[PDB]
Amino acid sequence: DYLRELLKLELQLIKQYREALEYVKLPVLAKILEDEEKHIEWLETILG
Amino acid sequence: DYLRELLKLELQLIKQYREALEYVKLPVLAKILEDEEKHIEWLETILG
Repeated sequence: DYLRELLKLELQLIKQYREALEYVKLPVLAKILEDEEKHIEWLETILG
Repeated sequence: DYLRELLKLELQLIKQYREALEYVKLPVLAKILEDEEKHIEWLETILG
């Protein structure tokens, strides 16, 4: 509920970022997706 | 399409993060999302 839209969507964005990486053929996308991944991880761990 | 994927579907998150900011009472969410906003801005501006 609170987190489907804040993390569960983020998962598909990281995933989609890997698709767009190839189409846009730029390592910057991989760096953006990576950096986001850590923030997203903060939600997908939330202390634990 | 790539941008529909990593811009439109990004934007809703920054939106939903705000929806789920005040209820969650962690400034971390706004801080995370601010960063995300910049990351997404890269796509929407795609300057270089």
